[PDB]
Amino acid sequence: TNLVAEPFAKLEQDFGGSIGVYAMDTGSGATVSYRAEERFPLCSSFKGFLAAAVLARSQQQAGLLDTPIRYGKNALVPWSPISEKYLTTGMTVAELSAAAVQYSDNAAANLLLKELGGPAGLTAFMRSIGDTTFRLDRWELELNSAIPGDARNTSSPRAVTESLQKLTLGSALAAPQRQQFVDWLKGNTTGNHRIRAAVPADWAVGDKTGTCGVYGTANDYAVVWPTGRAPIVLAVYTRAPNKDDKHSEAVIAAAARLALEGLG
Repeated sequence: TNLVAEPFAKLEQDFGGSIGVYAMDTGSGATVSYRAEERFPLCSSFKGFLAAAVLARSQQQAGLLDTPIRYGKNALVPWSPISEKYLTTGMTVAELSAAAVQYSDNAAANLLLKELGGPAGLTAFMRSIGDTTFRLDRWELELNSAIPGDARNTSSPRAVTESLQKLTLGSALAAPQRQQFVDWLKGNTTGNHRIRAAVPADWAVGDKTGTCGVYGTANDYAVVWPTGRAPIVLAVYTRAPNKDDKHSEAVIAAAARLALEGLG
């Protein structure tokens, strides 16, 4: 039996569902993998990749990130705490991106999707960096049904981690864009009980969360800079078979701890 995997299996069994984990130590190449290639709903975790795709576009569209977007109430949707405040002043593309990443702002995410040509445009960006797994085909708040066996609006922990590495540490973005993406992730406000809860306080973390809620479905992915080490990239996703099964932040943190423990 896979002895590395046993504690993850116990964790998911106690949770009442399935947990998917992939973690990469970018310094040694070591990995920890559990259900790493299975699909899980993205939920709001797509918004990190959204911001990266906008940054990529901004490399060749001069002043895109600086452009004020003047939107009206028709653009607002539930859980848009940043964009509700700028109906008469607008937000720049950079500000919308920070709101989508750091507050999971739904209206901001939809405005940014428009800049890419919709969910298909984000999916095409992901294909362009070599991610064949990511799929997104709805706008907020229509991508979160998380129905078991529906591959729409899903990715895998492994593909999420691989793409996150390319974008935050590798060469998929030009350096000033890579750096902005990292700084947005580091300022996330919604992840304090997930991967951030699994690391020492002195280790820097950038992350993006998602919580479909139904079907026990929630997630987090992160880049972690342990003191004195190369960074770790990891993703933790959950789901469960019944619509009213509850997600758990504690399970996500616990899986992240096991991942860090299993790395060399």
